[PDB]
Amino acid sequence: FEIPDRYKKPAKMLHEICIAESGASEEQLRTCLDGTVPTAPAAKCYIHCLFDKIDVVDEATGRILLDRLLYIIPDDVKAAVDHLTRECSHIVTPDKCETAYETVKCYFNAHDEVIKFCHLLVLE
Ligand SMILES: CC(C)c1ccc(/N=N/c2ccc(O)cc2)cc1
Repeated sequence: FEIPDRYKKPAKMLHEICIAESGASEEQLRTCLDGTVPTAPAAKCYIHCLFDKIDVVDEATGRILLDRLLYIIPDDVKAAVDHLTRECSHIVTPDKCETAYETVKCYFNAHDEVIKFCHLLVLE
């Protein structure tokens, strides 16, 4: 329901590093506030960067392994993670930015308590 305030600082840092790396503008990313995953190429590569920085990208295929966080996390995220990994961890495309885009698109439709991450990264 509300992401602990302690995740804000690293997410803001993650957001700034990934904007610089992908070349995505804040204007492009803001579309997630309406519950729609941004479709711009730089915005798709921003999503890939986020997952790459938290080391959840299968370094070889581009596959998102949201299960990996279950080791680096102190709170009740198991049921929320296990559902997203059940519904969305099959997504693989020849483009890492496209795989990251399609996976988040699946996350948003699946168990979207949870555009709250768009709020976490994009505006607070
Ligand atoms: C498109 C951008 C701005 C974006 C939108 C939502 C995001 N959500 N990241 C999550 C990662 C793991 C979870 O269990 C839940 C959410 C990440 C990036």
